[PDB]
Amino acid sequence: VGSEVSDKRTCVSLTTQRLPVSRIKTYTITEGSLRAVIFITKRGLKVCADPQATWVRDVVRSMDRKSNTRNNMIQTKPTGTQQSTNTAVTLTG
Repeated sequence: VGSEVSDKRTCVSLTTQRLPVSRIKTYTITEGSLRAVIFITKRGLKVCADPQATWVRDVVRSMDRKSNTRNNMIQTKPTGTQQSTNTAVTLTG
């Protein structure tokens, strides 16, 4: 139950899995050697896709709208550590 890691970078391959935008959350397109479109799903699963795909470009257009303001609508704020009080309870014996 799992795949190979340490080798990959961001995803596995380029596309090969026409994911429904409805399931996709946000995306990230690169311009560097990568020059690939990254698709992030609500499941936190991010994949890569070729921007040469028309369907992709079409979804990319919507993706922006799908996550136009949403991006802001979501601002996961992580935490460091927490505090607590001391305890004291002994068991008979």
